[PDB]
Amino acid sequence: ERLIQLFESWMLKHNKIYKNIDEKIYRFEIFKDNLKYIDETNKKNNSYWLGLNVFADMSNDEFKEKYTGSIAGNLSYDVNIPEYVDWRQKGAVTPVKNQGSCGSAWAFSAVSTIESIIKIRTGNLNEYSEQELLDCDRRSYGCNGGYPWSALQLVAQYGIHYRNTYPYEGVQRYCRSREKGPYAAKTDGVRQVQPYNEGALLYSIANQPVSVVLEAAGKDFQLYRGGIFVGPCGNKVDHAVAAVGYGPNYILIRNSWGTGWGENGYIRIKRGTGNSYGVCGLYTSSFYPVKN
Repeated sequence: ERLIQLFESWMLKHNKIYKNIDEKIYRFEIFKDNLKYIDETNKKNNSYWLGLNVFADMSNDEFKEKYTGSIAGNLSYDVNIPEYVDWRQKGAVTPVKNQGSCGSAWAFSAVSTIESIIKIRTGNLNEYSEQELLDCDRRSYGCNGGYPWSALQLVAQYGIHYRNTYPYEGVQRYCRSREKGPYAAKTDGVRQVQPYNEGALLYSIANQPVSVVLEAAGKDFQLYRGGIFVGPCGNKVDHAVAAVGYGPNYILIRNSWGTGWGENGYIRIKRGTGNSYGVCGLYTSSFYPVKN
């Protein structure tokens, strides 16, 4: 019927083009079915809405397993902050990156905080290598998940290279670190936010983008167009992101699904539900870089 004129202009909009002629038909049947969900959910009147982003393309299971499950995996050991924080305005957030079908988000999450903290310490905003952390961190399982701390603690001890030195390939390989000469930057340590504490997390955002984790495999998450996300997500976190800010109702989240998802790649997640886990279990495991 109708919808074909839309689907066409939607592929068109997201530089999607398909393998067979038969996928374009599967993709459509999916598209149309995600459209129904979208449209039937944006009648519930909540603080956020779904929309046809880069994942209307995809059934939820498809989506589930190519874009979530970046963590893990599965050691040792007077709050008064701004009303709002958006680190992007202070010039310390690089443009959104697309992680692709790779569960690299643990690496992405880590770099988007390292990239930040050096500008928060050096004045100077660069883009470093996810691919490196990907290839080289031996504690992580590569494109099938990893550990933000592991990454952050690799840069603290070893360091990291510029994006265009060790560029992203969306596929794990050899550790070509030693082949790219001197590290581009190196951080001085890692800290952890007191988990299941919001004010703790808020506070640590106040100073520097924190690397947090959440349950990203909900259907409402994949089709998230905009608004303040309030659920329903659970708690079985499975995706690593960087909280580059907040405001009195939300925590501002930067994501790795490119600028075609969410609010241009961001998602403001509802905050202060007295839920200790934080919405989507956001408070369960949060870390930030240190630099002097």
